[PDB]
Amino acid sequence: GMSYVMCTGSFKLEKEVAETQHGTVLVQVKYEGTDAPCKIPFSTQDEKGATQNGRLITANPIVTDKEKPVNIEAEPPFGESYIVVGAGEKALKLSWFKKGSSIG
Repeated sequence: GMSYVMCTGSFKLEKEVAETQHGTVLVQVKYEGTDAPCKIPFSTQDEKGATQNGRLITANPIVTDKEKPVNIEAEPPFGESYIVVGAGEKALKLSWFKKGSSIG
């Protein structure tokens, strides 16, 4: 076990966001900062911004080597959201829309 900072640099989207069979998205990011190894900040934010719910499925997303892209799986909220990877301005913000509602 070890003690890491939250990544402070920029993330780029490495390829198109993919959508799984079960209401989640697969996002592959490339880190451009200089503090690896580091923990990837992750939040979901509002169609106007705000602190909207949602779920990070990936256990503990980490940049181990900045040259290696990282896969992250997330469950966005229903309706319009941003899936945000990184901290601050220059956070990677991914627009998303999820139709419907929970079943059952």
